[PDB]
Amino acid sequence: AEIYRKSAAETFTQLEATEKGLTTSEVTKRQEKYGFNELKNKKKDPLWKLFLETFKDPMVIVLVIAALVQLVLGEVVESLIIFLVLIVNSIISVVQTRKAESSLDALREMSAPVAKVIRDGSKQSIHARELVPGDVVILDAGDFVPADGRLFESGSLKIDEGMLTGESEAVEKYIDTIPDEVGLGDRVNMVFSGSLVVYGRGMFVVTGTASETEIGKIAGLLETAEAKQTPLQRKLESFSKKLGLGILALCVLIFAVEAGRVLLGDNSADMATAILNAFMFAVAVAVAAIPEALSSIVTIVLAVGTNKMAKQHAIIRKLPAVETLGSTSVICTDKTGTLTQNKMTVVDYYLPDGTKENFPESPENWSEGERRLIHIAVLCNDSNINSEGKELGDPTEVALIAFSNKNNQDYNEIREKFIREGEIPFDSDRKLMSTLHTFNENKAMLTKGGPDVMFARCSYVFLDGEEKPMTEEILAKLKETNEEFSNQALRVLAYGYKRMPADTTELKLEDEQDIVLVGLTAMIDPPREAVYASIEESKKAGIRTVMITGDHKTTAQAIGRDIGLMDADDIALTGQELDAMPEEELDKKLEHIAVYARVSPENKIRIVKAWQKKGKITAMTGDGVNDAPALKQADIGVAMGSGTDVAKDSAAMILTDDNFVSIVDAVGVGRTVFDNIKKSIAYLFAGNLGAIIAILFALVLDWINPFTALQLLFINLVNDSLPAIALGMEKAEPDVMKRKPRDINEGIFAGGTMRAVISRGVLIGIAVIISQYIGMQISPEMSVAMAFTTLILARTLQTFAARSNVQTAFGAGFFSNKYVIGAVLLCFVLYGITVLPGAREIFSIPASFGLHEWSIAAGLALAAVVMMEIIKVVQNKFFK
Ligand code: BEF
Ligand SMILES: [Mg+2]
Repeated sequence: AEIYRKSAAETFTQLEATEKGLTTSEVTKRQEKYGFNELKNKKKDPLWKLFLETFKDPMVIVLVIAALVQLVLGEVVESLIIFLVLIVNSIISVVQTRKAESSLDALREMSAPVAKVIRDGSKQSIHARELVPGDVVILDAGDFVPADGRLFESGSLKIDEGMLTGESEAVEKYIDTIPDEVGLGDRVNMVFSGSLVVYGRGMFVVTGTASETEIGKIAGLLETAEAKQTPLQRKLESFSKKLGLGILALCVLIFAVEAGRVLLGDNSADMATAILNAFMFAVAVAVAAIPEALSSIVTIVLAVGTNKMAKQHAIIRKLPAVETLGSTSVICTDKTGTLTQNKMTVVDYYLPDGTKENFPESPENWSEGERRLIHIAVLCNDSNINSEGKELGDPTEVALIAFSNKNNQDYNEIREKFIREGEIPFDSDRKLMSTLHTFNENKAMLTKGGPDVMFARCSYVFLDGEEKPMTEEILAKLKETNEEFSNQALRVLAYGYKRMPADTTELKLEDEQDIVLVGLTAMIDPPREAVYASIEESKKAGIRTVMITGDHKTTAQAIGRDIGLMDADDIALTGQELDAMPEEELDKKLEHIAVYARVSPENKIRIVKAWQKKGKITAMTGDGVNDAPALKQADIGVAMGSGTDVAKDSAAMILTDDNFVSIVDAVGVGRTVFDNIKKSIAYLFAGNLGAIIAILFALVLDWINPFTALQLLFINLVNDSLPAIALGMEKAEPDVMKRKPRDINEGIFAGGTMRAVISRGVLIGIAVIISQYIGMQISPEMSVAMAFTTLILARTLQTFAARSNVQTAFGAGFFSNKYVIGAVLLCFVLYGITVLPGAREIFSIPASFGLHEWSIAAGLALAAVVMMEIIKVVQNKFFK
């Protein structure tokens, strides 16, 4: 807004509105051109496109044409089945992205209305929506801010810009003008919308309404709401086009060859018979070339995914998300509340006499001197622990009693022994807090402050008893330790019991001198106890890790060095450094960005977009509101358990236990799911190709096409639908974790699978053609039946040769997969239903079909899968 670069009273002139009062005519006029202070989602959601957008898929167009042709051919049944499964495949994909919509209601709940406003010179109160630039709004601690603006009177107020910066601590606000261009996190002279004023009073001008404000910027990034195609969807459509082209090639080929047979025929030939024969062949190939169960099967192999994840407290609302995490190569994480748990804890302490490397066990254990600081630090804090144990108060102050409760020392047993009734004033200047302390019969006035200012009024030191003041080795060692702790980016605090006043009625500002300081403590928001392994695990898995944070660069650069994200001598950049960097050099810097710091929401979505353009498919994990842009823009979003509902509803995956390990464990599952679908689709498609090779051979030899409609249909959507899922249920290979991330550009069958698909699909059709020849010698009706028996049995038995393209069924656990054998037996039954005397004529099986003919055809299908199994071992190929 550049207002923080501007002056205080100078801003009201450019707003041309008075700071004292806003007339009713100002409200009218300014509402007419700036509108209300409201956001409404601009989503038509007509669902007409969504119903039509399923016809954008080439797999569906061919089936519509085939079913329409099936209708005029008197083939009503086998056409209505196609219409059924087309509506099935449509209903899947429409509601797969209906729920993938950003909950702008969740962000609407932070509107925070009914804000005190000076209207017509009278102090009044109205909703947030009726606010417009130039108006004067009042802030008192405890209410939220209706909209962003610049404060022209600071009553020492501290606000919590958590939804912008990612830090939940109160930051002081200054009325003074900052004549400098700095970042978005350090807008000290102006406030923003949606933040809670933790402390102090204040007045401010509001530069903008709910539109073109910071939460409105986040809302725009969320309103784009365009998630890229998943690796599965991208690959599958890039192959669905190639698949659809084969149909309009083969239909033309059939319409041509059938016409070619009319020229050389004796007395020409029957013309309508040739045309109609071409049409029967055309529908027979169109139904066989498309695996119409592929959507109903891919959705179920994904049905396994988030179920395996639900046992680890990681929910997935959108199914296609699972496979995405497999192909991920760049993981971008949030610093506060994701790598950490937002809890403030102490890692090391400094006392004049005792500084053990590790904090000791229990107060009845160490017993080293008089723990004066341990006794006064629980008195100088203002944090409370409820019966629930939940956290309330300033986050820096809770670190005094949380670390105390960790060391077998209750937070009440020491706060009840000593009774303090202090003046507890504000910390506008010097960051001071006085109190009344009663020990034995003497008095004290404990006071806490920043180590750089609390030592300025310090006039005593003491180790192992009272040592009064000292000049050397005392004022130089405190700087040594405070500076080494600030080099570790540890928030250090100084606490001095100060027994300056005694039995006085009230503590005065003048008598805060002669301070006697006990000790210093270094608190920091520490990483999760489970994040350190998730980094070595991701690096050995081929995943580059990147931290995207909006906090200070010191803590952001310190965190991660211990974790190992960046190198031992790497450098981070600020959000200002990204506000001025264009896209030309950013992509050359994007490979050495390492870790960011003090970034804005738009900076997070920027990095995700840049990585996508780089060619790497990425993932985003964050917990607050300032991550929802990056989540919705990323391929998949992972929200934390304690994170706000904005990220929870704008993310595809939501883990609830804050266990970051489950992130890396997700990739291992991802690559597995895909690896199964690859070997599932293969199995389902090879059996399709074999059905085509058998049809085409009957056209070039002018035989009755070995299959009919409703027959191939039943094989595709009912018969093989079970073994495809069974192959989906296969076990994961231990070599999956080390393998480099699968590229987004390679095909589905890339990696040696394509050769396996063509091998198995050729063997199926070859056996089927032979069976049709035998039947053709017996009778034309027989050939159809024998060919169908061979197809429905060879695709069934193909599961054994299709469990793995690199290994045989024997030696890889023949009975290992209970689902594979279950499917082979169930498909034996699903074929037995064909020979029933009631359903024998609805499958075009003749009444003369005996067991000897079945012996022949089944021997052929058996020998076909036998061929496949011996073929698999023939070569050193298929290894990638
Ligand atoms: F809490 Be994160 F670092 F934005
Ligand atoms: Mg966070």
